[PDB]
Amino acid sequence: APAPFADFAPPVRPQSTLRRAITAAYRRPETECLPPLVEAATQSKEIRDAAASTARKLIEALRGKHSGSGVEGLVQEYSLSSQEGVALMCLAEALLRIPDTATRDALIRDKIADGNWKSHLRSLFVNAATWGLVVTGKLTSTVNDRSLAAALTRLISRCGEPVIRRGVDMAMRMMGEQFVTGETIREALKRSKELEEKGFSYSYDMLGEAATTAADAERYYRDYESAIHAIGKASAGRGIYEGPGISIKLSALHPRYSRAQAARVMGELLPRVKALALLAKNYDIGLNIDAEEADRLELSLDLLEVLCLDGDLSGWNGMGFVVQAYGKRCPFVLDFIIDLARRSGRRIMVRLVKGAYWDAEIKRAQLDGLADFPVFTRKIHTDVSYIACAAKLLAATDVVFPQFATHNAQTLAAIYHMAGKDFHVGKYEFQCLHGMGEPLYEEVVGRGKLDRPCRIYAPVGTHETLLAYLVRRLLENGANSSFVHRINDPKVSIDELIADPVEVVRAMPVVGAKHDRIALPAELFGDARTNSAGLDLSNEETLASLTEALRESAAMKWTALPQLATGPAAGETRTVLNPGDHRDVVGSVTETSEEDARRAVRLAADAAPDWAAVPPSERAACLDRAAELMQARMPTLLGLIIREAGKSALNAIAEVREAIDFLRYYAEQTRRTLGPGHGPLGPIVCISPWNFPLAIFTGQIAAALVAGNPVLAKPAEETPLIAAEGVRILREAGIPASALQLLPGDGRVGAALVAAAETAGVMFTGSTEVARLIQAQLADRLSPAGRPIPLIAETGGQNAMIVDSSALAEQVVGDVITSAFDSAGQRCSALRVLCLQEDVADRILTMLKGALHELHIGRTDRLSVDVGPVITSEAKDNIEKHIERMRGLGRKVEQIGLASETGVGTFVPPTIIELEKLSDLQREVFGPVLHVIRYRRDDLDRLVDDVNATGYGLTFGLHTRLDETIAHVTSRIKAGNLYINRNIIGAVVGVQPFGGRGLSGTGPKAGGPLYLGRLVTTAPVPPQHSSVHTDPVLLDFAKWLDGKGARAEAEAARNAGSSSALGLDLELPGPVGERNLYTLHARGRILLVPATESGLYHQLAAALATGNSVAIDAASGLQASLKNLPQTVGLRVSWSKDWAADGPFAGALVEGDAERIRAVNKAIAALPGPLLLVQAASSGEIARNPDAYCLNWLVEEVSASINTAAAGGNASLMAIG
Ligand SMILES: Cc1cc2c(cc1C)N(C1SCCS1)c1c([nH]c(=O)[nH]c1=O)N2C[C@H](O)[C@H](O)[C@H](O)COP(=O)(O)OP(=O)(O)OC[C@H]1O[C@@H](n2cnc3c(N)ncnc32)[C@H](O)[C@@H]1O
Ligand SMILES: NC(=O)c1ccc[n+]([C@@H]2O[C@H](COP(=O)([O-])OP(=O)(O)OC[C@H]3O[C@@H](n4cnc5c(N)ncnc54)[C@H](O)[C@@H]3O)[C@@H](O)[C@H]2O)c1
Ligand SMILES: [Mg+2]
Repeated sequence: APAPFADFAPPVRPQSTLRRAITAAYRRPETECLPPLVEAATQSKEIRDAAASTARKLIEALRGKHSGSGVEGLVQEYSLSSQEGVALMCLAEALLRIPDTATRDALIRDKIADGNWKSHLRSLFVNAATWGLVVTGKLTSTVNDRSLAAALTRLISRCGEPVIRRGVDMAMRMMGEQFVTGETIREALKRSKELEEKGFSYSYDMLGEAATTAADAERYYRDYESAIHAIGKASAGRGIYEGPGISIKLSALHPRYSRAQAARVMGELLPRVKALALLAKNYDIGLNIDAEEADRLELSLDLLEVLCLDGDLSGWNGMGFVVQAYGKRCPFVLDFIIDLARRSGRRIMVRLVKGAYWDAEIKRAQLDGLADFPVFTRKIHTDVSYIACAAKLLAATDVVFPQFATHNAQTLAAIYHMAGKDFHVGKYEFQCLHGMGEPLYEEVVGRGKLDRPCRIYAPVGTHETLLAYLVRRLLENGANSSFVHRINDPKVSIDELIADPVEVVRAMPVVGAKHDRIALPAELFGDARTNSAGLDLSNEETLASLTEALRESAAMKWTALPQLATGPAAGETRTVLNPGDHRDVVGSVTETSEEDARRAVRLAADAAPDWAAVPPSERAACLDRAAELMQARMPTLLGLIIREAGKSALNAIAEVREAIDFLRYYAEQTRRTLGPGHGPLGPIVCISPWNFPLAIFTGQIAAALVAGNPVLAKPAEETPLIAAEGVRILREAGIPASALQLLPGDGRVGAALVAAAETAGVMFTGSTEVARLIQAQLADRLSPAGRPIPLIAETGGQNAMIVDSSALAEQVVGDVITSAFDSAGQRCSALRVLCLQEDVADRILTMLKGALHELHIGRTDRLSVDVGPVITSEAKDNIEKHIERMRGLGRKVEQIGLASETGVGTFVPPTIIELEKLSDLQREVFGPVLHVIRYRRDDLDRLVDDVNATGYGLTFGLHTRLDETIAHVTSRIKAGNLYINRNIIGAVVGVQPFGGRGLSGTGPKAGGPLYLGRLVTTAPVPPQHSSVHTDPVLLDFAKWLDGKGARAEAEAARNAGSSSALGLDLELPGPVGERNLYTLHARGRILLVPATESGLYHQLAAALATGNSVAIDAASGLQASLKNLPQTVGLRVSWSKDWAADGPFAGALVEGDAERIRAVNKAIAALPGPLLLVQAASSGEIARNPDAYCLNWLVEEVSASINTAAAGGNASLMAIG
């Protein structure tokens, strides 16, 4: 049995002094990075004046030959709107997908020009975001396909065949010549002859998406290999400086190119790069390694080092490497490379770029809660960094070959004068991108200009593959701070364009201050609360420190005991085993006797007044202190969660962050709301599941405590140790022992707590079937006030994702693999049913199966493990029985093969099952099992019906670029957490308030603003909780009441209409590149069980004011109280004799004395299907209390999280950059 964490994340090699200096700079504060860059970038006054003069001459030439774009002349010639221009280019793109030119021309003449375009040509507008950038210069994340369809019809009906022909020829000139150098390497080489004669050189990239499968990585390998042959044949001995070279993207060559998979990278990716480099060496051409995301930088250095020390590659100086000046590590990376060049004797070609992933890096750091960004946040800082790094490179031209890749004439001029008068080919060069640098560099290359060479980066590929690259270039070019956008902006003077960033930064008040409008990850929520902090598992210092803390955590004698108010109690003790290796004993749990569980509730009841008397702000202060303790203890908490619950390090980090966020969110919500009149319920039993053994455990308890209730905490039997540690932390934070008792044990302990006479409320997260048993036990109970015992029951899901033909396969596959198999599918939010539009199903399924087989399953104390075990042998057996049933029915089953080492634990391999119908599934299967169904586009609405028809309603995902499909699907789906163009396992506290409907939950949502109000006897008004909209059926009913003479009830009805928050529509603060929306809708059909006429009118007013329909108990005998209803109200009203036949309901309102309420509550608990949130009142309470029925629980919360960067970039962030 291997020692825990003994092999957690060893680095590829011992970190040299130079490597450690890189890692140290990873997230260095921006104010600390800039001063040394300003110093290194400083030049003499004479040089600065000379550089400004050169820059002005270049810009004057650039603006002096600036002709209008072809698209702009087309828009002008035919008086096209922007949407017409975009629609025309989409049409042209489709028409160019027809190979036979005469067949295309006949389709244009005979069919398209005659208006009938929808008939003959997957949406025509799938790529309209790209063409929108071309036409408008602005990126819209989704496509308004109805606006585009209208615009296309309008323009064809107005201008006919001529505009179509012009659009086709315009698109042809762009896709085949402007953005790409050629569709094949041979075509690109043909097109390169013209500028090579004018003094340019080339570097070709067979660019595309990163590999998601082995097969795709192999395809990119053979594409690169064939291109090296073609380039080397064409080079014909010109060498690495005067002749062409290739650029490669390491992520194209292996599907798991990451620090977490460093061993596979060195074992599998490195030999492939070596083989390509050997071929480049034989032809004597350049081979440049492109730079990608910040978390791949240092990993790529390990490949660079091995390759440069490999004697088989000696004699060749063509190996090249990109470094990104927007990165805080850039000068230290250059120090490392220059030293490696010296050690190896290889003159490394160093391509200095500013950086292509800026908006993505901002979003990633925010999502991950990291200390700071790995890139600068002011564009001028990147410019200073670039010039400072150029100075370092120009001092080392004997050992490296600097390649200054930029389109900025000011940057260029500064380096041109920095480099001085001595020049020879091979000393350094400039570089640019095909189709955007030639205007500038035709003023540079050649003895009649500056006589400095330029290498053109030449993308090669079909139009299909060119889209992702094209979006980035156009988004970049239209960016607020972009040199290209500013040189085209007539309100920007040449004086502004030639301003020296070094001197501008030097004179700022705080040199290197972060951008004012970009929040550090800790500050995402501003004054409301401090964001939890994560850990960077790409940082070697973090990994080394975490390795030690994790090992230390495994040496601790973790215990869980019954912690009663009076002290620990004795009980039956057993060991807690690691689910991934039962030989690894994690701790010991002493479980609670049923006698002591009953005793604990009595102790809580006796302690309830004292805890209630602690002022809410001081209760909140306890939660904030517990959050601080959990943050500081995160590494140790990670280690415990990893071994006790079978979680990977990434999942444990997220788990502890979520616990911290719950604590701080409920503390702040308390400070915003709770006062003396919001009395506690009393002892609350918190029963929690194994699968989020710290986060959900902490969230329920924290909310109950801060609302003023003493808590009986009953953790899942599988995961008591982290629970006991959470209670220990809460007690250390100031929660009295009498206010928080821990009762380890199985469901019998949970049941003993639920049944205890003094139990005043139950918070349950777990399976629907156990929730139903708790509901039944509570159905014969009332509070001392004669009201139902509140139950929050958050239960299972059958979560779907719908994918149409507009979605990007690689994005879908990544989000599907994550959503379905993260934590071995043991998230309530996990993706269970993937729904693929028929036309793209085969391609996505092939990619999905390929990506499945790249997952590493094993004991989770290794960074390289993606998917851990399932929690128990019983869970394993349940899951495997489901798989074998499906397989026995003839369904296609794909499974990863497991390693022999999994035999010591309980593992289920990630599994894909192809279903015929959604009805093949009957219940949640809580494991790593993805089901796949296919649908025809016209059946989308029926498919949404089928998804809703399971009765669940927890998480739901949609991948589409099309606004009509977003509006359709999101309006018809009935689930609590929606996710657009991203994974569906997001539950960020206060950002995606989490919780569903139907079989998935009662609500209110955890991590949302209605939660605390369920835990007090009188609910406060939550922050931002109001709506100016009034339900119109409510209004009709209030008028009907006035017509019947029920004047008091009509007034109460109008008041409910105003008090209702139905229609609340908020955007919640969160990370950039995401829109997080929170809305209040009707719940559905509410069961009304009235006793009196006035009671019925009040119940109906409450239900209608919150948008609901109703089924009224026919046994009430009150049918004559609703004569002559307006049709609008009658449509919402049904009469029910057999309640179980007329459901499912979404809540209930009951009127009666205590024995009537108890009887009705028992009948309601017996109804099939969802647990119903029941509110009850006496006739007298209805007369006395306008809030007898609380409208908070008659609406349904919906969270929607939209990935607005999904089209390829963040438009709003580029507009402030
Ligand atoms: C010419 C070339 C370029 C590249 C490659 C090869 C060649 C030959 N390869 C390639 S491999 C696949 C992609 S291309 C390559 C690239 N990129 C990459 O990462 N890896 C790679 O391998 N590029 C793209 C460059 O990094 C860069 O985006 C552009 O050249 C634009 O910069 P500029 O001309 O200096 O304009 P500029 O003066 O307007 O500056 C724009 C830049 O400033 C930065 N910026 C903008 N806003 C900022 C803010 N608020 N805070 C801080 N910084 C900000 C950001 O980097 C932005 O791109
Ligand atoms: N909606 C959400 O937010 C959410 C979140 C996480 C998990 N879940 C659901 O939780 C389930 C998996 O977690 P689990 O396996 O621990 O759930 P579970 O129902 O098996 O047990 C949950 C808790 O109930 C207790 N329990 C069992 N029987 C009981 C009884 N008769 N009376 C009182 N308590 C009893 C258990 O000891 C445990 O503490 C899944 O269905 C998952 O979807 C829902
Ligand atoms: Mg269970």
